[PDB]
Amino acid sequence: AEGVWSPDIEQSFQEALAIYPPCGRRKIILSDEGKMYGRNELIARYIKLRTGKTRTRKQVSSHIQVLARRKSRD
Amino acid sequence: AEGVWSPDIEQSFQEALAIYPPCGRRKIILSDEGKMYGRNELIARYIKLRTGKTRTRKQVSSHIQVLARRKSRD
Amino acid sequence: AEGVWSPDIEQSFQEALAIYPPCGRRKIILSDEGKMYGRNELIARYIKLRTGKTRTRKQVSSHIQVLARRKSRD
DNA sequence: CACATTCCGCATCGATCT
DNA sequence: AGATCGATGCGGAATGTG
DNA sequence: CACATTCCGCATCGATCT
DNA sequence: AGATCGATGCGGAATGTG
DNA sequence: CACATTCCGCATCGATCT
DNA sequence: AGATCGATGCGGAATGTG
Repeated sequence: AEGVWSPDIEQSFQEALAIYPPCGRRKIILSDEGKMYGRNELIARYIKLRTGKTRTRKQVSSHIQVLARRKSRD
Repeated sequence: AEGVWSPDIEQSFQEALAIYPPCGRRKIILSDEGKMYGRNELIARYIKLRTGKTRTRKQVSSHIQVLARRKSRD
Repeated sequence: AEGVWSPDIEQSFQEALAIYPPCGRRKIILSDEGKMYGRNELIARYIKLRTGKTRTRKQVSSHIQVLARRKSRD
């Protein structure tokens, strides 16, 4: 009941969320050359480049799904 | 003569401005699938995801045009 | 031995670094219309839109190459 | 519940084939 | 060499599970 | 003036047509 | 089924307007 | 060393040419 | 008018250089 898992990462995550395609969007353009990334895969790499923590694109696949279940409570 | 319309939104707006294609640019790639957005439409959605306020892509079409008329004063 | 060259710019630069394609990436899509930009060229324009300083895409070509030589020390 | 972990269309992408 | 078709890999939905 | 609101090329995109 | 042509929708310029 | 400055494939892009 | 081929211009590697 304390410091296992972060709330500065939550701000970083939310920065990313906002940066990219806010309430969507662009789908999956890994269609150019020989390494291009997906939406969640970016946000992940953003958080590793803004804290250091490794938080994966499936740790993200999860969280998000979380946050829409919250905006189902009305 | 006080709190009608914001200057934290001005910073958010300017963040967006800088994020996207600084002094331009990329035009209008809503050309992929079945919902992709235009430059100003992004920045708008950025500000709603960073304050909460609804500020539209025409509220932006306006402001900007403002800010180049200022950089006409020399 | 003081204020020649900046460490707030270093944070701005690192913001950009993180924004765009974190540890890469997207190559060089200046392939749309009649003015679209390269990775470093963006980050540069980000820093001029976030401080004011002109720092060029070759001032960047340099720095970076710096920062991987550091992550060669192990 | 806050989580991780199978699913499900997709959409490319390297190898047979008129 | 150009269409054809199994890789493989993503995001997001649907599920485990502690 | 700081604003909102028509314009203007564009550039896709769903429906007739050799 | 593939070119052809009105939708529709954006950003940015040119205008209202309080 | 922290720097700027040639290189090197690339990959578009405006002008000759079946 | 569509392929063909020198522009030109980027990022990143390899070098100057103070």
